[PDB]
Amino acid sequence: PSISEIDRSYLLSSDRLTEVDGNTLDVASEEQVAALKAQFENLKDGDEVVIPNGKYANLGQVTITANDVTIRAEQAGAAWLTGLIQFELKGDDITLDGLVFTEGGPNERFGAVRMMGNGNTLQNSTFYYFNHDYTYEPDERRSEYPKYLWVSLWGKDGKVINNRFEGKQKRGTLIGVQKDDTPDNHLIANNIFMDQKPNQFNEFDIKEAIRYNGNSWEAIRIGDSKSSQWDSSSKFVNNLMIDMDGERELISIKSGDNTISGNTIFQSAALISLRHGKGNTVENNMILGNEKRLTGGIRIYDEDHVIRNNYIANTRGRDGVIEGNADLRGGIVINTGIIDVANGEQLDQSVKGKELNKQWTPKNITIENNSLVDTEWGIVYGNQSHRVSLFNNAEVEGIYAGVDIAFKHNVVDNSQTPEFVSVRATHDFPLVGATYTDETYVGQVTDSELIESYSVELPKVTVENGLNAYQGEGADVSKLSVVTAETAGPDYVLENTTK
Repeated sequence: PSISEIDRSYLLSSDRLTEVDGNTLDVASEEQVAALKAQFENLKDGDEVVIPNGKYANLGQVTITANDVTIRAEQAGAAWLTGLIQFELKGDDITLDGLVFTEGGPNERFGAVRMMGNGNTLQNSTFYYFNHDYTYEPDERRSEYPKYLWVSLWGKDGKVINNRFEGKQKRGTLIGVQKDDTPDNHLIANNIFMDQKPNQFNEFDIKEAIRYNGNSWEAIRIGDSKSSQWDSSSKFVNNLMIDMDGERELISIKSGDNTISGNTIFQSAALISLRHGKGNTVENNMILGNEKRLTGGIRIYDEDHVIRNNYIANTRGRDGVIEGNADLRGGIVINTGIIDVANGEQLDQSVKGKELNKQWTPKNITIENNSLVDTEWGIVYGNQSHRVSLFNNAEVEGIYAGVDIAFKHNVVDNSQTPEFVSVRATHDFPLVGATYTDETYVGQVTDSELIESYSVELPKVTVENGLNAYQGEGADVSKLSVVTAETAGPDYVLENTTK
């Protein structure tokens, strides 16, 4: 298909995929489940457990202390682990391969797979609507629903590769990186993520609790506010994401030196979010909104990031549905923050109101060689108000615009619908120290007098592999390719699943 014609059937198609029919699998008896669990916890270093085709309910807490072990399905996709389970991987160099988690839920809130050792790997595995069997009630303190993860990484050199993460529809990030003060060097690559979405269980009906119950539905969170001033050096690369609509943050980066690159993000009403931490790079992504409401590209806080050679097309919408969370959408959004970074101010846990979980005004951001095509809101200069916290609805006083934002060789092409806003500048929050080199903006530009110069004539346009290529400007199409099931996700698809 051409870009506009892409659909999930196309993205999910590959001749390499085997079909596994769950209705051919026998249900293991309680004695068989117990015997399998003993195999797991009795492993010697270097051994392997091959799980016979079948469905194994309620394995519960499975602690692997052995090093250099593999737990794999006899046939990939044909060992279905249902009811409550958590693999707590404590040894090093443990690989889980070919497993299915469905019709059940995590035995503990940090996931079905707690990757605690070093060199741990989760590969060729499928989660299918693993939202069940755990208590899920608004708490007494503030009617907050519990956050459950599917996978967490707590060690070093983790790999989460060639999996399928489908249908996360209760609160909590899908993959969480729980890090310390040194780099982690995790690789989250070549996975398929589909159909994460919130408010399937009326959670938003408790109106007073919506700003926090509507948060923590990310596909991945890399770090956290406390650890955000350290490098993770992790990679979220070459993934395929389809209808990932959890919350304003699709990928929430909360640490430094990360790479969020080469992903295809299709019809996902959620943004790449540089939320805390410095020096992250977002490059060569294909963000295909396909005219879906509240799609968008990248939102930016904090310092030293590089946003380069992304292709962001057919995105729609500006204002998220939940107020008070600075949920301002577009192709590339330069957020306001609450600190005077132009005068060297930092977030600092010691300073009341400017703690590490607050909003670090962006500074020293390079935004270069991006192509934004038919984006209803293209490059958006922020004007958000910020509240004290997700729990305290008072408005913060003292709001600051991005500083030292360098724009070079971007193309924002709204030639098709020039009433769309290619660049949303605003006198309410003028960027400080912004620079413009060979920018091309076609379509509406608000408060345009704030921008030193730009061209309104497109360079020669050609189409290469269905992408628009702009002569000498914008995203180099030779660095771009659509990720499909040809390389992403496991080597099988499942039949006779149940949500």
